[PDB]
This record gives sequence, structure tokens and C-alpha cells, in this order.
Amino acid sequence: PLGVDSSLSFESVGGLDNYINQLKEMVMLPLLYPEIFQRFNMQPPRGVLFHGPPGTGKTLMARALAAACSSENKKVSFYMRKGADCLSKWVGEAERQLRLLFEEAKSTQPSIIFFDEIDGLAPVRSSKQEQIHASIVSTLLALMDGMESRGQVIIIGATNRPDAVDPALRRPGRFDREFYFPLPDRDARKKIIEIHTRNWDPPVPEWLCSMLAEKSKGYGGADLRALCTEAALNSIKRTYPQLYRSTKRLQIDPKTIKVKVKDFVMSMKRMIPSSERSSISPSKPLSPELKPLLNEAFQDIEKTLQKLMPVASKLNPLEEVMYDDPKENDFEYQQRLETFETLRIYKPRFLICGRKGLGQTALGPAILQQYEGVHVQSFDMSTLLQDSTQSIETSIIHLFLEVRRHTPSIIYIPDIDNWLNVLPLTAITTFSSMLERLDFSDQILFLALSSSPLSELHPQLREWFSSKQSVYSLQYPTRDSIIAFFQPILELIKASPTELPGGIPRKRRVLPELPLAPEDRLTPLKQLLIDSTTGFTVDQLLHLHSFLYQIIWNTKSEWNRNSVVDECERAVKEFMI
Amino acid sequence: PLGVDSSLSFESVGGLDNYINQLKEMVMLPLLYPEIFQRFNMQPPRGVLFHGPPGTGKTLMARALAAACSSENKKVSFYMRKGADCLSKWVGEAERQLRLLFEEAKSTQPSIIFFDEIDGLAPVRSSKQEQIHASIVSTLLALMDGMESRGQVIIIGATNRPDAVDPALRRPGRFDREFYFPLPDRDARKKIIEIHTRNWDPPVPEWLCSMLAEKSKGYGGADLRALCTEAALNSIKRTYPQLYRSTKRLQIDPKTIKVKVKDFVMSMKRMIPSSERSSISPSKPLSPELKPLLNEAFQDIEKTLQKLMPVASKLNPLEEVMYDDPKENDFEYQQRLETFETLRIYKPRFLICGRKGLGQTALGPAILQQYEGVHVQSFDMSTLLQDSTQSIETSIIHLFLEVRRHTPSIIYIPDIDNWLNVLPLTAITTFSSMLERLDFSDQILFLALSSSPLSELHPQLREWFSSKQSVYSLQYPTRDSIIAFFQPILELIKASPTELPGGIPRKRRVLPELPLAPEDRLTPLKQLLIDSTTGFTVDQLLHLHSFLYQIIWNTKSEWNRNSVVDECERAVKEFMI
Repeated sequence: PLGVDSSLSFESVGGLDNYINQLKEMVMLPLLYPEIFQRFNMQPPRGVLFHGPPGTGKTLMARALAAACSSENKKVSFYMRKGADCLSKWVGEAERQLRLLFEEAKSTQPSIIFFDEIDGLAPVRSSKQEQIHASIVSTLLALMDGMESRGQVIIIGATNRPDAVDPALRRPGRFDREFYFPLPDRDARKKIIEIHTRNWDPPVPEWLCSMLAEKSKGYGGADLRALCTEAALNSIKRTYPQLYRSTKRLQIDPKTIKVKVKDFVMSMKRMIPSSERSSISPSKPLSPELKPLLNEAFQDIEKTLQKLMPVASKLNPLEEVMYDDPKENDFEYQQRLETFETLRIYKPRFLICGRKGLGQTALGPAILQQYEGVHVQSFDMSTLLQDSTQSIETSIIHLFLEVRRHTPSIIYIPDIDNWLNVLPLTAITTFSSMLERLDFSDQILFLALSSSPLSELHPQLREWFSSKQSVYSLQYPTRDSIIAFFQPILELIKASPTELPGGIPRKRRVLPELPLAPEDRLTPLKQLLIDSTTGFTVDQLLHLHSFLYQIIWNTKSEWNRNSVVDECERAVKEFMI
Repeated sequence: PLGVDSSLSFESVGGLDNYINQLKEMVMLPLLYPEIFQRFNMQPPRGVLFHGPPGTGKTLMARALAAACSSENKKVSFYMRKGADCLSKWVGEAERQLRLLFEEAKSTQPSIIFFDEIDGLAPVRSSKQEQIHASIVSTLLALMDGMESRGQVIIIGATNRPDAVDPALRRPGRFDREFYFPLPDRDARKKIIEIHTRNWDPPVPEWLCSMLAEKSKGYGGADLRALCTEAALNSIKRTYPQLYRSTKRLQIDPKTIKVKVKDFVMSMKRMIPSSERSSISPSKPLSPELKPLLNEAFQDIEKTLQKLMPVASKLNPLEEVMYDDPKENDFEYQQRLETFETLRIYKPRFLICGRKGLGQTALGPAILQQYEGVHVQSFDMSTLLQDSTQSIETSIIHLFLEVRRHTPSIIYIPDIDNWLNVLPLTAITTFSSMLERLDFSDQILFLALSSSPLSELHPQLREWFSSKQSVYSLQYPTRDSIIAFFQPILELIKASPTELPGGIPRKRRVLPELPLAPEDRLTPLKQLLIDSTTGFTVDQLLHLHSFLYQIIWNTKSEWNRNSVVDECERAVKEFMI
């Protein structure tokens, strides 16, 4: 059956190395080196506040910390407190459980305590309720620190939000660490999936990683293990159909090890993402047959993206201090590199103008997918009108405040032709103010999408975007790209009966026992598809593509060729209306 | 008298086979096959969240699960928890009932627990109330899972809504199953009604099923049994009138078994649907005498419906894996069928333009009835203005979000001539945005009804619906269809006195004892009804139809024919004003 483990070698949360060194410098040093705390007479406190996606290192870095320190040294004890679990309606009974737990935590000397659900442990301190909201918060203040020199004990905090509570709970000088979980995307995703998949006596192929790791976006350690179990059970029922209706119990052979990539892709048909349980995010790669239709400008988007903003990230200070320099006295040499790759910028924004039905609003999610690791959100007016409890301008100042409270991050607005007709001049001039409230010298991108083409626009954008390179206009694709797009189906006309299942028999499987345990017109069709379709829009090409898919689906079984051209050609004739 | 049963062989919820195999793979395997959980070292968790219409498998799949596992293996215990039933205002008393129940649930090893009313068990976790809302939620988190390796115990959840609570209650990795109940419509409706009706020593006829099963729409297992009891008691009082006023008690014969279809149709006169206790849904089949007046285009509606969207549903993977293929390494062969019957589409919509009084707004419910099994709702502005607590555009984004959170589903708007005058340009451009927020490549229908005819319309629809086949215009019916419609009453003129009750005597029934227990002008009338009614509208034909019904009702008793033509003909003369 099932079972939980108490040993973790960072094998389901693995990849947060700089976090690991940051916590090692907090928890290892005070009793590893007990001398330099008097050589300098130094304090440094301990305590980390987790925030980010839950289960992406919430329970997983809980096991990574208890397993980390248990694998670190002997002896050491560990404590798990998950929200309100020692409380009452009394103050003086709730708390007497709490500080009996505190005094026994102080009695056991090598000891850490996990505290999760810090909102449930201590909410915001308001006096418009009963005074236990002030009482347990103040008594946790004095009983964690302030009055209480805790000595050798370590207090761990975890939330989903870094600001779900009043900042008195983060007194600066006791809880000076806060860890954000960035949900690793591609490479530590491939690391975390391959450190999972080696727990099987069949080793997995490594062409499927980072193939499956780039398919899997928005997942924790546990649900990627759920992908492991669902592909596993797909191998189970796949290998054996006789898994049903057993009152007389059965026995098995132990040689039931067969693995498919079909198991994984059926798991992808049968999955659901964790972030996409309640969200809608445009995390959509560009369509692979549409790459003949948009790679040619997509390259210009990613190159001019790279030029108008470097996407350069921070290296590890471990290897940086593994390097050494000779000169260390020169703050002028410091302000040199502090000017380097920092003062090279000015106000990241970009605009897309082009016709409707011409590759719109898919390239947006595509260039969202062409690089990751950055923080990003968009001013979707669905996400702006989603609350009415406050003003929408209060929501504007809020969301501008949180994208201010990040890394160099990404801001997007779709459909600005329809937008600015949606909200009044309150929110308009609000936004135009908030455009200028921040500096040029920070790196926040401002992607902008319009479904209307150029030189016809209200000038609100124009005074905002008077740079000649702050915009790009779109054109029709070339005929060679067109015939590149219709190429594969133009040989799928010829490969019906046994290449495709239009004429492939599907046969039955027998049950196991599992014993008892007690050609020539192709070119006039070519001049029908080309040169009579005078460079139209790509959605119309999607119409035709769907239509011919219906044609070849209905005409899926045919031998003795050149008999199935009449259906598609009259469909083109009808399409020209 | 009455009595409840503890044995169910899926005989009042029967039809959810793929659900049954999905739960069997969760609950049977961990102790059926206790070896492969170490061959792969796999987790898989257990827990299902029910949502959908209550009593359509809520109590019924509760009995199907406890009866399923009790009929599965010996020995096994079962537990029933229905919302708040072990609580208090204390935290620490409410919970001490809860985890005394948890430790005794862990003590009894073969054990499952039913949890219904999950909102009453654990609401959303807000700190703007007393902190027991955070406390019992967090303590149910740690005491179901997270901290607690539950071992062998199974936790069952059930609601009406899949999102009546915050998604922390669905941690991905413990509650990875959620069952929607689809309210089976025709064939599993006939299966579920015939698996009921075989509980009587008279076997029912099978021409009335699926006749009565297609009459009965929107019912659970229990209320269909209430139809069984009401047709039963209609047979009781029908067979015996002496069922009244007995102080001196009486005795019966046991041979009181007579069954009528009259009992069922009087039950239909005396019924009320469960979904139609507070809703108004246009689930209305087309009128059978109006089938001469709309089948001729109705066929075009269902055929072009079928062409513009295939209604093809998913087969069972049981029989699909009962089939086997030779080639299983080819993800390209996978993306073949993943392109098959998926990329054949483009943006399902359809429009109805036609005159007023000409078959409008009944064909809508009719083609709603011509196929079922799909998810469907409509943007009725009654259902849009029904709340004022939020903005109506917030309701727009909400309802678009939930129809996004479904199967390929159906969207309808009636009366678009009167509509777009009802809501301002806020909701208008909101909706036009939400038209384009989703892809072409998903299958969501967009039925549209207008009471005004063609070529006269504001072009908002026209830029939305510039496809030549995205619309259909309506005409007058033909004279042969007209005389087909007036045909049956044109022989009901001749069949008054004993075919119809206009001259049939109704006689009295005696009481049982039940002893003590201590012609020629028809064709000028034909040229009056036809060719002087120059192809008018069908509501006017309903006027006339009602009028002649009043004529023949008042003239219902007549012998020695050809004396009753004067009343209807002068009614036609008066009607021509």
C-alpha cells in the first residue's frame, strides 16, 4: 500500500540551491562555529517566511528542512505545527497550550518548529473584534522574541502570501529571511522530474526530458509524482486488462514492467494543472504548423526583445566568490559594475499593430512562452472588473504596488483597440499617471496588443509611444510560407489507407488468466489553392483547414488513387463566396 | 409500512460505468494488489468530490459506494458524516469530537467515511470572522493529510458545487478525483427506470419505455421512485374506491394488482420536476401537430447542425483498451488522432432570422430537445439581471468563466432584436471581447434567435456572422402542409357523438364491501379555409384553431350530419377583419 518517508535528499524540491546556502548560513553556523559570535559579538537571528505556490516547496521544503537538518547532524529534534492546533476560545487556555509547547520546545535543546498557516496562527490585529485577536498575537510576540531570548531554537514560518498579515509579525531583526518560491520552469523542472523518474528500476529515456518537462508547466513536487502514478497505472491497465471483478482473489507475476510514452500522453489528456485549477493564463506555445506562418517575424520579436531589454539574470554568489579579484577597496570600481548592465536601459515597452484575423493574440502567449523565469502579469479587464468591493482604481494602485514589489517584471495589455472604451477617464488618467510614477532606470516590460493596423490610431498611444522602434506593423505572409503550411496535408491526400487509420483494422485483445489466490490534377488544385486565394487572412485559412480535415475525414478510406479531388475543390469554390 | 435498504446493486443510480471503474481503481487495488505499490513505490491517493444535482447520485452514490464495497469484500466498515454533526462553538471541543472520530476511524482498519455538506464541514477560510473558521479548516487539513499518513482509510466528499469553497480544500495530491453528475437523459434514463420497474410482480410493458423515460426529464433516483409510488397509489384508489372513513377496520384481498398507463399520465398531470422547482428551462419538444409545419426546415436544422458541428462523444476506454493496436511508440501517430475530429472545426455559431408569428421561439426549445447530453446554458437577460449585488459585467465574466470550465458546451441568446437595446455598450463590448477571448479550436455553440427577418439588420451581427451559412431565413409554409395541419380536425367535424365524449354517457361505479376487520359543403368550407387565407402566420392559425375548438366544443353533440358547418364558417368571416 502507501507510506510516507522521513528521509529527503532534496529529491522532490531540488533546485533551490541559493536558498539552501542561505538557510545553511542561518541554521548550521550558530553551533558549528560557536566562537565567532563573541569575536564579533553578533546576533544574527533565525526565521524564514515562505510564500509562493503551496506544495511547490511548502510541504516539500518542510521535509527538505527537517530532512536537511536530520541529515546534517546528530542529535536534533523537529516539531510540526500547522495553523491553529493548540487553541481555545479562552485566552489563558489557548495560550497555556502554546507556552507549555514553548517551554517544552525550550527544554529539548536541539529543536526547530515548523509553523504553517500563519494567518490561522495569528491574523491581523484589529480591536473591532473580540480581544483574543490582540491577545494571542501580542503573546506570540513576547513568547517568540522581544522578552524571550530563545537561545538555540529555530522558528520556521510559511504562507502562500508574503503580506497576508500586518508587518508587526515581521519584526525586522527576528524574521529577516523570506523565501519566495518561483515554480521552476524548464531546467530545474527537468532536474526535478528526472530526480523523480530514477526511482524506478526501468530508467526513463532522456529525449522525453525536457520534452515532458517543457510540457508540464505549473506543477509541484507532489502532482508531478501524481503524473508518475497516473502514467504508472496507465502502464498497469495497459499491460493487463484482467484487473476487474475479483471475489476469488488473484495472484500476479512480478515481471509487470513495461513503460510507454503513450502512458504519459494519455496522462496529458487526463491531467489538470494546479495553477489552472482556478486561473486562466495565456501560457500557450505557438502552433507547430503555424511556425511557417509566424517564425519569420517571431525571430524579429525575440531578437528585438533581446536588444530592447537584456533578459540577463543573477548568477550564484557561490561561484562568484569562488572567483576572486585582486582589488577590494574600490567603491568606484563597485559603482562601475553597478552602472554596468543597469544604466543601459530606458523604459521597456512594445506595441503590436496589425490587421484582424492575421496572427493576433496567439503570438502573445507564444512570446510569453519563448522565455520564462521572469515575473509577469497582465492588466486583463476581466481581472480588473473581477471585484467590486473596492474601487477599480484602488485595484489599479494595488496591482501597480505589487508589480512594484517584485523583480524586474512584465506588464501586458491585450486588445487596446477595444480597451480605452471599457473604463472611464478616471482609470485612464490613473493609469497614465502610474506610467510615469516609476523611473526609467528599472526594467519593467510593457507589451501592448492591438487588433487594428497602423496609421489610423487615436494618438493616446502615440504620445505614449513616440519611439520609432516602440511598435511593429504586420503584413500578409508569403506564398512560399503558405504552400509550406499546406504542404503536409497536400501529401496527406496521398497517404490514406494504412498510414492513417482510414482503413486500418483495430483488432481485439485476449484476456490473461492471472491465477486464483485464495497526382496530375494536384497542380490545377495547386492553382486552385494558390493564386485564387489572393493572400487572405489566417483565420480563413483555418476555416479551409478545418473544412479539408472534414473532407479527408469523410473520404478516409480510398484505394486506386486520383478519385478524391472533387470534394475539396468544390469546397474551395463554395468557400469563395 | 416503510423501510430502508442496505443492499444496492446499482439499481437506482445505475449508468455511471466509467465512474464505477474510476472508483474501483482507487479503492480496490491498494489491498487487492499490495505488491505493485513497491514495484513502482507509488502513492496514489484516494478521495472523490461529488458535485452536480443533489439526489441524482448524492445519496444514491453514497449507497452505491457503501453497497459497492460491502458487496465487494469482507470485511469492511462504513461511516456516514453529513455536514456539521460533531461541532461546538469551542475550538478544542468541536475538534476533539472530530479527531476522536478520526482515531477511532484509524482504529477500525477496513473503513471509509462519507462526508457530505463540505461547506457546512469547512467553509471558506476568512479572518474577518471568528478564528474557528481558520481553526477547523486548518485542523481538518492536518488531520486528513499533510501531517497524517492515513494508511488504509478512504475519505469521500460530496457537494452540489465543485467550487463552493477555497481550493486549498482540494490539495492536488489527496483529492484528485471529482465526479460530476450529468443527470442521464434518455437511454440511461430508460435503464434507470426499467431497473426500477422490475421490482414488481407485474412486469411493465416496454413500449412505455423509453416513452415515459423521454417524458421524464430532470429527475433523480428517489423522485422517479416517487413516480412509481404515485402511479401505484393511482392504481390503488383506481381499483378500489372504498378506501375511506374506517373506524371499524377492514381487510382486503391480496389480488389487488392492476396497472394502467392512465395511472402514469395522471401522475404526469400531478407531478413536479426537481430541476423545475425554481428554474425555468426551455426543455420543450415541438408540438406534434406542428410537425407538419416545421419538420421540413427542422430537418435542415439538425442536418446542418450535424455538419457545422459533429456531436461525437467519448467512447469508453474499457472497450477501447479491449481493442489493441500493434504500434505503441509513435507520438506522431498519437498527434494524428489528436488532430482527428479536433482540428476539423471553426467557432460554432448559428443564426435564425424570420418574421414574427412564424414559428419563432418554439423551434429553439425543440432543437434543445432534439439532442441532449451536452452542457448548455443561455444568456437570458432575466438570468443576467437576476442579481444586483455585483456588476452585470462581473456576472458576464463569471458565466463565461464557468462555461469555459466545462465540456464543449452550448451558448444561446433569444430575441436579439429586442436585445442590444437592453444593456449598455459596457456589456456589449464586454461580450464582443468575450467572443474573441477563446480559440477557434474549441467547440462551443452560439445559437442566436431573431424575430425580425433578413436584410434589414444593424450590422453588429453582420461583422460577427459574415459567413453565408451562419444564418437561415424563414418562409411561409406550403398549402399542403397547411391542409396537413388542419386535416385531423377536418375529420373531427364528422366524428362527434361516440368517438369524442360529446354524447358519450359517463356512468357510476358501485362500492365494494371490503369486509370488517376488528360532406358536400366540406369543399366550399375547404375553399374558405384555403385560398382565402393567403398564407398567413401561424399564430393566426392558432387563433383559428382555438376558435374552432370552441365551436366544436359547444356543438359537441349532433347526429344526422351536415348541420354544424354554419358556426365555423361565420367565425372565419369574422376572423377576416
